[PDB]
Amino acid sequence: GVCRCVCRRGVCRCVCRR
Amino acid sequence: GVCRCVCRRGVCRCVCRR
Amino acid sequence: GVCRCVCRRGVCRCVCRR
Repeated sequence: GVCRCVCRRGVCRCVCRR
Repeated sequence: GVCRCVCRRGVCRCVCRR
Repeated sequence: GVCRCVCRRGVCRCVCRR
């Protein structure tokens, strides 16, 4: 349920666990 | 138990395993 | 926030539009 997200320039990449 | 997501334009595509 | 997920044993792939 917690995500680590890195965003820039119209894109977000997220890794989510619990 | 992990979902990896990429979001653009409000559209997110996620792959979840383990 | 409208999502679909398609799963096989061991993997789910989701697409969320909002």
